Amino acid sequence: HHNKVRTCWNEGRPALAGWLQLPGTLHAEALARLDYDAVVIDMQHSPIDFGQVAPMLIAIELGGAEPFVRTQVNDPSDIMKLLDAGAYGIIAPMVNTRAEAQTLASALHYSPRGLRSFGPRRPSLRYGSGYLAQASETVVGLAMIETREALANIDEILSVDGIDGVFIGPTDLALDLGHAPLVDTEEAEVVSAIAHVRERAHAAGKRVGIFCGSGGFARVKLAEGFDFVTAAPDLAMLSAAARQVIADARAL
Amino acid sequence: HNKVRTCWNEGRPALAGWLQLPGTLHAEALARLDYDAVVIDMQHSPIDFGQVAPMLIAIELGGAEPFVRTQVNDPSDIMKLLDAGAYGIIAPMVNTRAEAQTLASALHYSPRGLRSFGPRRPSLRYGSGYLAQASETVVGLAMIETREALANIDEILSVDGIDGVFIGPTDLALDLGHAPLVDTEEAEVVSAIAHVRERAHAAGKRVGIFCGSGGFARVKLAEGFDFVTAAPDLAMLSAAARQVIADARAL
Ligand SMILES: [Br-]
Ligand SMILES: [K+]
Ligand SMILES: [K+]
Ligand SMILES: [K+]
Ligand SMILES: [Mn+2]
Ligand SMILES: [Mn+2]
Ligand SMILES: [Mn+2]
Repeated sequence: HHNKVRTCWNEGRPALAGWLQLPGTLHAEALARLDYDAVVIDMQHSPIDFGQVAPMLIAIELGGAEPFVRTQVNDPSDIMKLLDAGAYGIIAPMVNTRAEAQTLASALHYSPRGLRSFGPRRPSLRYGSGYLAQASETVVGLAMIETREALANIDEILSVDGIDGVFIGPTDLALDLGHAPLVDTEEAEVVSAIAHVRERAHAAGKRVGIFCGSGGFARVKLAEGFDFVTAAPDLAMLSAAARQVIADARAL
Repeated sequence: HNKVRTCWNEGRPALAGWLQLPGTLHAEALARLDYDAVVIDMQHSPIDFGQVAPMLIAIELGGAEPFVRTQVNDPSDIMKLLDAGAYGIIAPMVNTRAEAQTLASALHYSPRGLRSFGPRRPSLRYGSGYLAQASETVVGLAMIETREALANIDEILSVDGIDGVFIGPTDLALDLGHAPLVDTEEAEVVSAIAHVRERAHAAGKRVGIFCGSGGFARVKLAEGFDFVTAAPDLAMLSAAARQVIADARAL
């Protein structure tokens, strides 16, 4: 009866999360059983719809990691249905202003703190009778920062009480800032932008996460003091594994 | 043409992928790599018929030959998969001549076999001239994974209508009384594997093998295996994730 990422935080440690773009329950469970604190299901840059995400949330919870979802859009009703289906973390794209951050916050809390609609099918089963007492704590919410405008409005975004923090998408930020969308970009303007966001978030007493294409990049970000680090998409890890298997098999 | 049969016709073996995770995106992604075929496992996986059908499309688009390892050597199940554009069949637990003939039956139209005619997806690939070339378009391998199959290898290899045999080394090791470890070094198992290969080659038939690693597969290819699989998606993904976590946590 605790959110595994909040459990990390409450002991002053970061969380490490997986990242799924392939639908299905078997790899979800299997990866959740690894040394991940959470597994994010990507519903934006994937073919995963609601019908496919629902059983995946169950698998992840059984494997023993906190089920997260990066949604397709910052839409309150979408987020509500996922929370009611047992998503216990939400990463919302394209949060560029304070109003949009407030929109995210509105979906995560019941009245009076937000406007979340009441019908917690799966959380009521996990947390039982004492759910509603602690409902806000059970969920982690992060606003994605991935545009020049978000960067400009970082302080007003972090002013919003009902979100835990922000989540950096480095590749989308590189592309928005006029650069190539490299995996794990180290383009200097982007490195500076990210460093800045991390500072402002910590200064405001908020959490800061970041998407990572690799183990090596995650290690750096963890060393830099990021609170929530994802590494690495299941599809990318599998393709690179298969390429290496083939190279080894066809070698002289 | 069937890409695996093309390999064989040009004197070279085939390397194949191996899928136990349902879905089309990784099926297409892995098919675009330097695999000649990708096998969809329908036995030791949650992949049902509804899930396999779009995956065969995805593999074909990516440009490998879609193969299936069926749940069972059942003719009507195989016929429905061929009709859905499985162009390779690996049937488990083929232990006798009789069972190998049952496999053959499913792969060829009368008078050579008793395949029912209704080739939804192959007729789209091959057009109106499909029937005259249908047998060629499909590859059929009988699995050798028991002591019984080992004993009856020559009688199994005698059957017209199958291209050869596919060794299931973990099941074979288990049935021989050893641990079901992939890419095993256990001497009795290694010897049985070499024996089946020798018998198949002497009978002018093809031999495949399931591999857990590229390093093992390189050896199998060097030994003359016609059809080498390496390595299951779930196994590879799991090892990749474990290494990423170790690298991130500086373990
Ligand atoms: Br394996
Ligand atoms: K659906
Ligand atoms: K875990
Ligand atoms: K290919
Ligand atoms: Mn984006
Ligand atoms: Mn087997
Ligand atoms: Mn078996």
